[PDB]
Formats: sequence, C-alpha cells, structure tokens
Amino acid sequence: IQRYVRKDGKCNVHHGNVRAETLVFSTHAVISMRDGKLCLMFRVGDLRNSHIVEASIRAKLIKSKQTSEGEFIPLNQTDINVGYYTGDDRLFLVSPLIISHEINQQSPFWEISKAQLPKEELEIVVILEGMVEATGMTCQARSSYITSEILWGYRFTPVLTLEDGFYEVDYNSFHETYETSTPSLSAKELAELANR
Amino acid sequence: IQRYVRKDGKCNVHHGNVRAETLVFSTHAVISMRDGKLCLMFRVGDLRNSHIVEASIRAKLIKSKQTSEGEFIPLNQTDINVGYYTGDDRLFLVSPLIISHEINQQSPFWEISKAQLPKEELEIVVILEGMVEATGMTCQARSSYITSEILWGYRFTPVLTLEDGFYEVDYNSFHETYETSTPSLSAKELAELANR
Amino acid sequence: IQRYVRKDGKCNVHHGNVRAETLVFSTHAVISMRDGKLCLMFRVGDLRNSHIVEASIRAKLIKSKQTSEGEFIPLNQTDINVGYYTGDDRLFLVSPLIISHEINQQSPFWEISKAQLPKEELEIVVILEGMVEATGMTCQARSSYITSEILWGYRFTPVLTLEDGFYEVDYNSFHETYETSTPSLSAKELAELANR
Amino acid sequence: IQRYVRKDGKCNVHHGNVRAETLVFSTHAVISMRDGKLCLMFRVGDLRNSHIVEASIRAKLIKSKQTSEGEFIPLNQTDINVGYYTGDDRLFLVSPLIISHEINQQSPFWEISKAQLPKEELEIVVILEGMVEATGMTCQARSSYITSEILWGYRFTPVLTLEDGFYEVDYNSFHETYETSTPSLSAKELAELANR
Ligand SMILES: [Gd]
Ligand SMILES: [Gd]
Ligand SMILES: [Gd]
Ligand SMILES: [Gd]
Ligand SMILES: [Gd]
Repeated sequence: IQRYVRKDGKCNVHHGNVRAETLVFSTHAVISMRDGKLCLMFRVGDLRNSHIVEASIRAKLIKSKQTSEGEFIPLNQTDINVGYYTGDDRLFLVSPLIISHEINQQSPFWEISKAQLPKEELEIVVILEGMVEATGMTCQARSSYITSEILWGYRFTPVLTLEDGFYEVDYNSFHETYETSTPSLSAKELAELANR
Repeated sequence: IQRYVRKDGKCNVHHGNVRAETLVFSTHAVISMRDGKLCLMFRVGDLRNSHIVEASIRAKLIKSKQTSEGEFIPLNQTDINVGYYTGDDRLFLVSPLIISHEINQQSPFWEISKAQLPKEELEIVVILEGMVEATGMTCQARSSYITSEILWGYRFTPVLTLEDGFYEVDYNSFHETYETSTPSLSAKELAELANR
Repeated sequence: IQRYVRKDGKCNVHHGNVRAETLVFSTHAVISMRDGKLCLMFRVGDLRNSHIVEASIRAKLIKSKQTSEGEFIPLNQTDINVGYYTGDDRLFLVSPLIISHEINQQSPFWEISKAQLPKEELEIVVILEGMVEATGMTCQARSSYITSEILWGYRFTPVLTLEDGFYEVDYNSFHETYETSTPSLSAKELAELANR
Repeated sequence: IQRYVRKDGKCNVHHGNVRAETLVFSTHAVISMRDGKLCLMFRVGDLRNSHIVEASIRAKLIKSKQTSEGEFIPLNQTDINVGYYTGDDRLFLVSPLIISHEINQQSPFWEISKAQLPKEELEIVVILEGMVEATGMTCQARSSYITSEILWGYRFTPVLTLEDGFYEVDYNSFHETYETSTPSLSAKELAELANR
C-alpha cells in the first residue's frame, strides 16, 4: 500500500515540487448518478506549489425569480449544498477533487429533467476560499457554470495515477469528461417512480 | 443568456471598475410576504471597487426583557435567523443584495402584528463581516433598525438592470421601497388562520 | 426610544471613547432559573477602546473521568453549550454581556443538584476569541471557574444604565451578584417532577 | 482542588515555559470501547511554547472506491466525524489531547471488524489548523494513519500528572499505548447483537 500523506505531513503528489499560480475549475459541470442519487459535479484544481489552509468550497445558484406574490427578483442567489452540513465542503486540496452536490428535495435542480435543462436560465457560481500557506493571505477563486455548460449524463475522467512511489496528475484530462448511461428523468421524477 | 460571473472569475458588474469606500445598509427594513411566508428584509450594499471574501451577515435583536422569574435584562440580545443554517448568510456580494429573515415560530417577530409593531420597543442590529480582498484586513460594518424604521407591507425596489453586456446598479433606488398588499395579521395569526 | 447603535454603525456606549487593555470575565458564575430553565451564567466584558470582530464565545468542562470500561481520563474536556447551534455564541460585544448555558439533558450539569455541586471536582474554562479591530490581530482571552466559584441560586447585577443620550456601564457592579429564590433540585430532578 | 487554568487565563502546565517547534500526532491510532461505543482515537500534541487560537481538528478518509454505477474514484475523500456537530472539534490545546471519533452508522468504519481491518486499503489523514498566538500566522499540521498503523483493541497511555502545583506531561508516554479487552465484532455487528 502506497501512502498519500507521509508521517511528517508531507504529501506524495507532484514529484519534486516546492510546498502567482491560479487555481482552476473544470470548464464544465456534469450531472450523473452516484450510488442511486443524481448528482451535479464540477472539479476544483489544486495549487501546484503550495497548500491552501482553512480551505472551503461553496456554490451559489443565480436565477431570476418571481415570488407567488408577484415580486420579481432578478438574479436571485441561493446556496447549493456541497457538503456544508457534514464538513465535506472543508477540503483537503492536494490534487484536483471532484465536488458533488446531491440533487435532492432541497436542491434547486430537484425538478429539472434532461430535456428541461437547456430551457432553464440559470448560473452556478463556484467559489473557493482558503488561506495560501506560503503567502499568508486569504485567497478567493471564482468561476461560473451557465446552463449550456452543464453536461447531462457525463462523468469526469480520472486524473490521478500512481507513478514511482509518487502520485501524478494528468492535467490534460482535467477538463476531460466521458458520457455514461444516465436516466433523463428529473430527480423528482426518478424518486416518484422508485417510490412504487 | 448574459453571464453574471465570467469563466476566469471576473464578475460583469459596474462597467470599468478596479476589482476608503464604506459599505451601505438600506435605511429601512421592510416586512412582507415571500411565497406564503411573512418576511423581514433589509438590503446590504456592495463595495464598488473590491470584493469582500469570507463575507457573512448576522443580525441581533436588542430588546430589554423580563424573565418569568422577574429578572429584567436591559437591551437583551438574541440572534435573528438570516440564513445561518443553510449557509445563506455566506454572501456572494457583487451587487446590493436583499437579505431576508423568515418570520417563523422561532423568530422574535412571530407574534408581532402590524398594529402591534409601532408599540414595540426593539432594535435590529445588522452586522456585515468579511475580509477586504485588496486591503487584506478583516472589516466589519454595522447599522441599526429601530421600530419606526421597519416598514410593514413594503418591498425593496429592484436596483439591478442589464446594460450593454454589463450589469449596472441604479444606486438611487437603493434605499427605495414601494408598498404592496400585505396582510396585517401577525405571522402566528396568519399561521393559526391558515391552519383551518 | 434611545438607540443603542446609530445609523452609521457607531454605538452609543462609553461617552467619548476612541473606537493594551485586557478583556474581563466575572470572577464568579451563577446558576439560576430563566423562563423555567435552570441556567449557568458568567459575564464577559467588552474592550473599552475597540471592537472585537468575528467575536465568539465557547466553554470547556475540564473533568477527570472514568469510562464504563475502566479507562480513566484525567481532566477530560467536553463542550458546554453556549449558543453554538443558533449562532448566539457569535457575540456583539459592545457592553458586558451575560452568557448563558441552559442546563438540559445534554449539559454536563444535568444531574447536579445544589447540595451535590460542592462535592464535584470540575472546572469550566471560558474562552473568548475575536479579531481586535484596531490591532488587526486575532486575540484570545481565557479564564476559569472551579466548583467553589459557581454560586447556586444567584443572578448578575445589571451594569447597563441610560445617561444623557449615551449608555453607561457601572463597572463596579460588573462582578456583582445578588441572591434569588431558586430551587435546589437538579435540572433532571426539576424535569422529572414537572413531568407529573 | 488544583486548577488547570488560572483566573488571569494563564494555564498551569509545563512549569516555567514562555507562553520553530512542530506539533505532533501519535504514530498510531487505536480502536476500543468508550462507554459502550466503539471508537477510533489518535492523539494530538500541544505546542510547548505557545497557544494555538481558533484551533480545530478534522480528519479525512482517503479510500479508492467504486460507485454502484461502476464509476471508480481513486483515493476518494470523506469526512470522519471528530466533534464537528457539537463544537468538540474546537480544541483547547494546552496538553496532548486524545481525539475520538465514535464509530456509528454514519462512520466509514461501521462495518469493519477486527479481522477485516488488515484487509482494508485505507488512510486516515489528520489535520490540525489554528493560528499560532505568538507568530500571528495561521498554521496547519498534517499526519497520516494507514491500515497497519491503526491498532485494534488498544488505549492511549495517560501522559498527564500533577507535580508541585503544576501539571506535567510525560512526553515519553505520548505515543505509548496498551492493550485492553475489546470485542472483535464490527460496530454494526456489536449493534445488531446488542439489539436482541
Ligand atoms: Gd478566520
Ligand atoms: Gd485522455
Ligand atoms: Gd426610481
Ligand atoms: Gd452596587
Ligand atoms: Gd511508560
């Protein structure tokens, strides 16, 4: 068994690194099943030459909306769940990670089907915040997913592989995704059906 | 569909900005319905020339009170819910936002009607805390709503409008509110009645 | 109605202040009823000449203990609830505040009566943490309550009074407490009895 | 009764200290019962010559996994519960502490027996984060537990002892553990059996 993090705390990634380089978000988000739950996923990249401490991910849905009392909220924001309640939004960023929001009754995608997706006018903002170990200062990195950039029925290609006692990242496959067999029913629709 | 935040993370607000200017709270709070829930709302302004990171909103009710055992607490504080449990108090401040506290069984306004409001002796303190991206240092901004400054049955005028691929803020309408048809029963009273 | 915090965010306490002075904890803790709940309370002082931002209170019970499998833990620590779940541990420190932990089924005092208190070998550590507005740096202040310093059946004297449009703190009464009629049954005992 | 923390806030540990020295994690983790619950425990060391403020512990399970839809996640991360929900991950680090994760239905060890443990291919990453009082800057310390370093049926030797009004740490016993009678059934298996 080859360790990921060594006893002294030094990780075993990017052979020979030094732990202004920018953090990266995959250009596309994917929707697909993970153990019977439909999921939205995007990938967040590491910083090749330093750790990010007290590092956390959060996501906002920007969507103009009308309240049942006729109040129109242009570009209304609402939180997307990405591990807040279990501390799974508290990231150990030492190689690109796939973040995952389970599309459940409380998720803003609960009733969005495959066909219905392209019709929607919405934007997912992805926001990484941490303190850069080296610099000492608190960072923030942002990016955005519009409808047309969320791919229904795909999965992220794996970028991690074990080479020579070290773990190495194929950063060419970072943004890379493949298709997978995935129902086109909305999570609600899937749940309704499973419930009989 | 015009993006709000671009792929690189730069937002599309305040054409040609630079991302000591003060943050702003609307001078008035409003109470009115949002999808069947009575709500207290105040508006919190952005910082025209920098982001605020790890930015969060919280609110305190200052109200002198007597305990059933005759203990009098002058200016007692208690937390007003403004998205703490869902991370919706964790703000993405890139244009003035309306903050909203749903007046429910756990809210200090649960039993306050319209008529009963002006009678009350209370103060809502609004407290924004974040780290200013540029400066590096942690900010705090405060303001206050006394009874006479909470307007029953109003809504905030919209300040956001899409001009020339950019989003622009009509800051003249910032503090601006209009009236809307809103029941004058207390949330409790509304709930009691709906529950038959 | 005289405001506590003004529109611009400046508070109306300590007429003519400047917003290394030390933060203070009352020398004694008290136990007594607040609306039918038995409560432990200690008082935490403000900083006469600056705000504390992102300010929070937490408390630890230090108590040596034996596990049912005969494992002895000298000075075991366990968290005392002082508003963590509702954000009421997130303090707006602009004048001495009484902190309050409701002694419930989950509290380490649940079964401790008045008579039984002096018998106990325990210590409450009180820990204030915030960033000092002026200095820029994160502070921590600590203090400690041993058995003999928790007073059963007392309440904290009020220190707040309204003088000349300003609110003024009688710091002589800070540590001051008076007695009040308070049952000597343990919270459990009180609950058992009330439950018939 | 000898105090642990004095009225002024100065602790009574490491007689005559000064409050780049490294923080320490015990080289081994142990699994054993604590009041009827099976538990994983590792020990986290203090910093002999300074406090760590806003100090917190978190743990990640690194484990390559396959989703029921055949998606393979190399080195998947998932949060181990170590007091997040009760604020018990918010540490008062003034002498080595034993951290403890109760192996319950939500824990990744729920179904892992004693025999089954050595078969498993998994790694627990332990991550301490706090601000170093003196330095002013935010620290992070890491270490790692692979299968072969988690000891089933052991307990950590005590390192705390009261010498001359001061508390002293036998740092030789830090990594020291002894065996204890401990069932070899998995937590699930223990729970199933207890439930009849
Ligand atoms: Gd912080
Ligand atoms: Gd490829
Ligand atoms: Gd207007
Ligand atoms: Gd007095
Ligand atoms: Gd020994």
